Amino acid sequence: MQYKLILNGKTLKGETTTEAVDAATAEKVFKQYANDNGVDGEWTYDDATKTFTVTEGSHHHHHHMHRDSCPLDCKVYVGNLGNNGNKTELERAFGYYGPLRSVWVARNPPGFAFVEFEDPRDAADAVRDLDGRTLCGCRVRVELSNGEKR
Repeated sequence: MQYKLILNGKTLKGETTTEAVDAATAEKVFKQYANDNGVDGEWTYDDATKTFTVTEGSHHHHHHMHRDSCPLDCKVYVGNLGNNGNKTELERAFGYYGPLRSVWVARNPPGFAFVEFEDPRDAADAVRDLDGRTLCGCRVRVELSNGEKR
C-alpha cells in the first residue's frame, strides 16, 4: 500500500490506491480514475511514500489560483463609494454573486468597505462585473476574494 490516490472531490472523499512499475503509469491512470469521478483537485503528489492527493475542496471551501498563488486577494474590498457608501447596498450587490459571511464599511474614508465571501471565483466575477464601473451612485473601485499568501 503506497501509490495512494486520496480522493477529496465533489463526487468522492476516501482514496483508492494501486501499485505500478514507476509511480507515473500510476499517475497517468489515477488521473483517469479521478477524471471519471469528476476531479482534478490540487493534483498533489508525494515521492517519499509515492502517495497522491486530489483535494478539489481547494476550489470551493479553501482556495487557490494559477496567476500568483492567492485566490485573488485577501478578502472582499470596496472603495470610491463617496456619495453613498453603506453596508446594505453592498450586502445585496454582492448578495447576487454569492452569500456574505461578513460585511463592514467606513463613513470616513467617504465610501470604503470590506466583506467576506468564502468562494474565490464568484468573487473574481464581482471583480469582472462590479469593479471598473459605478455602484449605487459613485465612480467605484472593487477587489475580491478571501486570501491567502501575501
